[PDB]
Amino acid sequence: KKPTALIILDGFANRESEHGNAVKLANKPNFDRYYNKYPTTQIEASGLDVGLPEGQMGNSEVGHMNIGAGRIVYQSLTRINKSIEDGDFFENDVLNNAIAHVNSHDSALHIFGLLSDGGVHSHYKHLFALLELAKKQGVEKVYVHAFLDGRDVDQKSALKYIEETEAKFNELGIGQFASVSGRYYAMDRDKRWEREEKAYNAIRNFDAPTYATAKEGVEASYNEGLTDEFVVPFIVENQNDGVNDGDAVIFYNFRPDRAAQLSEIFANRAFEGFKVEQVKDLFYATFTKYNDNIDAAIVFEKVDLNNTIGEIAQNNNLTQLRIAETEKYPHVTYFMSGGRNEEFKGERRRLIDSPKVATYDLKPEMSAYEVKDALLEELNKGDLDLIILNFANPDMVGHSGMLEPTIKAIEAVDECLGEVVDKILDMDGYAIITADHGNSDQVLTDDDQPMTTHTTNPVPVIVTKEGVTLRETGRLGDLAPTLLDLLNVEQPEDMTGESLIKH
Ligand SMILES: [Mn+2]
Ligand SMILES: [Mn+2]
Repeated sequence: KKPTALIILDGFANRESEHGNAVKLANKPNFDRYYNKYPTTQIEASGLDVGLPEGQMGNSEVGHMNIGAGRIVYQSLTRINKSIEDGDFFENDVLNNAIAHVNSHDSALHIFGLLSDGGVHSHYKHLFALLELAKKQGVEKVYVHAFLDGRDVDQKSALKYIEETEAKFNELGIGQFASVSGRYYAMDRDKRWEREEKAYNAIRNFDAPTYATAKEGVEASYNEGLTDEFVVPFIVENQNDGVNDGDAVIFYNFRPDRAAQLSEIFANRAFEGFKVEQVKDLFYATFTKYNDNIDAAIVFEKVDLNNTIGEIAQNNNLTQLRIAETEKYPHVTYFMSGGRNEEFKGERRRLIDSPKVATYDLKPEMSAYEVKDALLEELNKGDLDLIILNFANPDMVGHSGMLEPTIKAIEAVDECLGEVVDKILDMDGYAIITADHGNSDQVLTDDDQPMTTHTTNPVPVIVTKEGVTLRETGRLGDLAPTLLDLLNVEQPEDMTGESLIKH
């Protein structure tokens, strides 16, 4: 059996500058020999090319979902952005039923959400689109409950989003701030119900301070040394008439973890974090499904991905291995399989334990040698058609923002890569060597401070097949087509990416 392997060097990309560039400063003679011998190109792993907004750096979850899917997998922010840009949003059934509930009960529409452009949990421009829809459908009373950010965006930036939003209310002639809460209170995720109950009480016009304007309460908070995230919830005088029977709520956050708790308070009948009388006849709508204990109408339902690489392998009676150390094990399993835990038929997996250290600069090789020794043991069985391997080190060590250890991490991975790839070539097989986004390519700012994040840089591709030319550009969704091409397996129509090998 001739194996084909995808080998993901996590957080390893192409960047022109050598300054703070561990990829370029490392001694990587195996990678370099493969790169000089075999066909090569580079592909995009950030922004629109992987289903993220323009200018947004790639990441492991979105990267491995795009790799495994063989298509661009649109993440929530972009999905919703595009729904707004092309009209479907204003047609959405769930939002229009929310509105029909209010219109038909002569009650109130409430909107909850993180009021920033952070884009991790929400985007405030989706609030504006909801205001427009409500206005088009003639709703009269819209109450906006602002949760302030300061965490995904500058720590004192709330006043500018509030200012713009107040102009939106005036421009559309609809909506008002009813309550204002730091995300500390409204978006807690550790079952600290005391914090939540403060946000609830302000939303509901029960117990809270009151100020005349959103600006005034935030400015008062700044004065006491409490920035955005930590603003004590408050009610806006004469602009809050409570959440009453018959009302509707639309929560525009798309990220589940920090939105679930507040939603359980309102719309989990079994909620017992503290005592409540829940609203009767409440239409509670969430932009996504936050958990299965919230009785909500879901605005953007999850889409299951059919025919990821692993499902195609299965349906061609191939065997596959997923292998990584702990830190990238969900990536090569769950995310690779399109957000599915269950193994495919003919799939087996190998988890290697990562070291238990606070930061991986303390052991730059991590468990890369044991991953490689596991993989060698597996290949010696001679029964694998497909391998998906991730070497975690460059991303996990690179996050430390320390150059010499990130270099050593890369050098450790290069030693393992030589052993893995030479064994595969020995077996008359093929490797695709690539990455899921950048990081170790830049671990220093231009002024030599630690830089600890991913990059937007494009990622290398090496395909270890002689006498073939790669396409000049492409994207992560092209990698699984390239695997199928190497395996001579037919590619189904719902994999819309394209093999990197030219024909
Ligand atoms: Mn990654
Ligand atoms: Mn990372």
